Amino acid sequence: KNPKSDKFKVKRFHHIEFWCGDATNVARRFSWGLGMRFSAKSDLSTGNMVHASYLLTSGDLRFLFTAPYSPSLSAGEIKPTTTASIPSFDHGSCRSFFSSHGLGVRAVAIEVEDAESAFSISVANGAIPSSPPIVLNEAVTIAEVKLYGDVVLRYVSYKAEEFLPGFERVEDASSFPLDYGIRRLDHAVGNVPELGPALTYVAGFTGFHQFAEESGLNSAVLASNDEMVLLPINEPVHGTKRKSQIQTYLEHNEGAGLQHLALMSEDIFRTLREMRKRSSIGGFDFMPSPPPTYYQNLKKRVGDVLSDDQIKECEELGILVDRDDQGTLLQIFTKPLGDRPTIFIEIIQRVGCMMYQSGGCGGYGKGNFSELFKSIEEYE
Amino acid sequence: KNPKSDKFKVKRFHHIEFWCGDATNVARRFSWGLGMRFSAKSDLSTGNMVHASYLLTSGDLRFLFTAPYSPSLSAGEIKPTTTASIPSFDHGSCRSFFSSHGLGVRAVAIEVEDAESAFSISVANGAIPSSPPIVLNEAVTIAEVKLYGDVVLRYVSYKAEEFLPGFERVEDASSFPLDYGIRRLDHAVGNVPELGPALTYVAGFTGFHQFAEESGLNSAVLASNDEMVLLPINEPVHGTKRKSQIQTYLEHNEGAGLQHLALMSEDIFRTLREMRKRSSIGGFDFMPSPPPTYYQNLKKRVGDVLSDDQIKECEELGILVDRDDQGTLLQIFTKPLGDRPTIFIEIIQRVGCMMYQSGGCGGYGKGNFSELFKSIEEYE
Ligand SMILES: Cc1cccc(C)c1-n1c(=O)c2cc(C(=O)C3=C(O)CCCC3=O)ccc2n(C)c1=O
Ligand SMILES: Cc1cccc(C)c1-n1c(=O)c2cc(C(=O)C3=C(O)CCCC3=O)ccc2n(C)c1=O
Ligand SMILES: [Co+2]
Ligand SMILES: [Co+2]
Repeated sequence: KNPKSDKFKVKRFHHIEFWCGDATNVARRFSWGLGMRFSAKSDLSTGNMVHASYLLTSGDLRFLFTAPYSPSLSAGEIKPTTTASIPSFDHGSCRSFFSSHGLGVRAVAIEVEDAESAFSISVANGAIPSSPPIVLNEAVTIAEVKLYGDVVLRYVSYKAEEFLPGFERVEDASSFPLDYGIRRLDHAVGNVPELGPALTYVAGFTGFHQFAEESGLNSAVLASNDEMVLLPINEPVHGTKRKSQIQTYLEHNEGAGLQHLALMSEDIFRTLREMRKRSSIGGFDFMPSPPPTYYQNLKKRVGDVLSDDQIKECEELGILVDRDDQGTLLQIFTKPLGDRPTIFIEIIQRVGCMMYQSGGCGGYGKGNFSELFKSIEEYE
Repeated sequence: KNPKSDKFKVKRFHHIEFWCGDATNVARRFSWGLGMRFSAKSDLSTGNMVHASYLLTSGDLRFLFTAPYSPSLSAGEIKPTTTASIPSFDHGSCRSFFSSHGLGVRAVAIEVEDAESAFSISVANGAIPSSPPIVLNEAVTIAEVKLYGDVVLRYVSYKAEEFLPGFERVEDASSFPLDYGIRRLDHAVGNVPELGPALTYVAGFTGFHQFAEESGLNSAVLASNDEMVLLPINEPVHGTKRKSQIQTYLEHNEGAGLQHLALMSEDIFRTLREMRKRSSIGGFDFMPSPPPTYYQNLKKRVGDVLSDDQIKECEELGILVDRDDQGTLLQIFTKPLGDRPTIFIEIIQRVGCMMYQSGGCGGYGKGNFSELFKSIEEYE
């Protein structure tokens, strides 16, 4: 059941912004590791004396990396005269965020019809304001409300139907056309100490509905009207055999924040071949693969969806498979993206639910908790 | 003339430590960009609850990348019970350094016969102490004094004749044997507001001597007895046509600090081929190449050292050539390593001065200031 109760018109995920100590090194590492092209910049070379921001793209996926310059460079500016291209940016906020949490996601940005209306309606319905609507070059409006922890939900609306005003398209020489098949953000997942209050807050100001659904967590998924914006949230379950990875997250992150980004691939086998080639030469590492029994047991579970060759290729790449009543999910998880055992990435591809493909087809892999534990003891 | 006035026995450069916001992403970027292998680690997986430190090596070159964890992880520790593998590390110091300067070099480490003696003699001769000698596992002694700005000169001495106690050798699977030919640190260069006082201070506590020698700078080089540890220092020259790059450094760095690391290659043509292949896929960019007139004029200057083919290969890779009375220098400079126009890297190879090769053979490229300006107007 989908009551379609969005309190304002939401379109799709627009971008994810990481707050960094050095945006250049994180952006270059991510570009190589994920196969994303350098698409736009806002920095000293574009007149921005406040922050360095670099945009990577792969298909419709947009990753922004931002770091502060010395405040001395902009000490004469005031907000009316700022050279920042993202007017919500604040040196103190960014340094405090990075000191507290390490490298991680500051903003989950969604495109809406009217960011000023979305902001007003959100705050009227309980959202804690973070940055009020600001119109950039009479062309784009951006506004921010608190989502959880120090993560904001950023509203972006466009008059037209680039990236942001003040960003420039990087030079072709500096823009190598990397592409490992990643195409869009499927979902963005938060970790909180208490699920109930978090859900009530976010669903309260968005009108997002709950998407139709002992391993250390309880979870729920909030979804927009067409279920294309998907925001799962996890809480820990205490007193378990193995320590909850949600609680480890909260400890090392200094509280709530974004846990993982799930990136849809048009060909998860190519994406994983390309990412695994680069794991030890600057890219990303993946979690340890499941035992071979897990892949033996895939025949009974998804033998009607994947061939034996396609199953065998899942086995060499360490890909996980889950299935609901509507579709099938291929997924795999990276090791944490930086120093702390906090944020990681999920690569996914969904099969089924053809109408375009409806959102969340195949679920989120919750069935892989039981299948992994089963396969663990089976191969033992 | 070399008075050989070292006040304690100095051997060679040992390592360079970068202070980072996220050590993982900087280390992975540098590994791919420079062709250095992951060699050792000290982090949560080795019991270090204080800092994450990753060591990259290429030949004898050692780059260490360190970032702080949340202080909450080690809140119960005191210095006698610390899990830090580098006992000089301090969360506040590291966050303050990175907030002030951005990504950059905290420590220039040299190996000495006795780090405790070097520390005592240095401080007796004017060195400002930074971290007193500490013996690690009865095997290694480390001590630190201020060099310039917030950069320290780190003394390391070994009883035996790994890396540091508490570091572990990374797994083979995570240790890809990258190698683009870089073999050791040739020199490490500081930028200061006033050269005179800086030289007097450092030469005062080390006994290092001045090495035998309008473009925006004055410089001088301090050298150990065998001239294998080389520490040039630059000051700006104000009121020039083009703004001094030393003054730009000081402004964006918030004062004095390390300007560049010069890395000796055993084959600069292979190193630059490999680095330039990777510039736009996560590696390092190089400064704009000199005009073709510069390479036309190489025939008259170094036609007795480099063939026409070897000169032509300098031209395609953008390599610079200078010559003193003793040897010839091939060199090239990267663009800044991170967000700020501060630290960069020089790749060099020296030809001549065979005895082993004596230190500083061919100089530091000061002749390339005049040759570049000459070539600029010539090709105009
Ligand atoms: C990757 C890893 C590292 C260390 C410990 C553990 C438990 C894991 N880990 C996961 O985090 C994980 C996450 C999801 C997942 O994506 C997800 C959602 O997107 C929203 C609903 C809740 C949920 O589970 C699915 C399966 C998972 N599995 C199977 C897994 O093992
Ligand atoms: C790389 C760059 C970017 C923007 C502006 C400029 C001036 C430069 N730049 C250099 O920084 C540069 C540095 C050295 C050098 O290594 C060096 C030493 O190691 C110690 C003695 C002083 C000295 O000059 C030599 C030649 C150089 N040249 C030729 C050059 O153009
Ligand atoms: Co997921
Ligand atoms: Co140099």
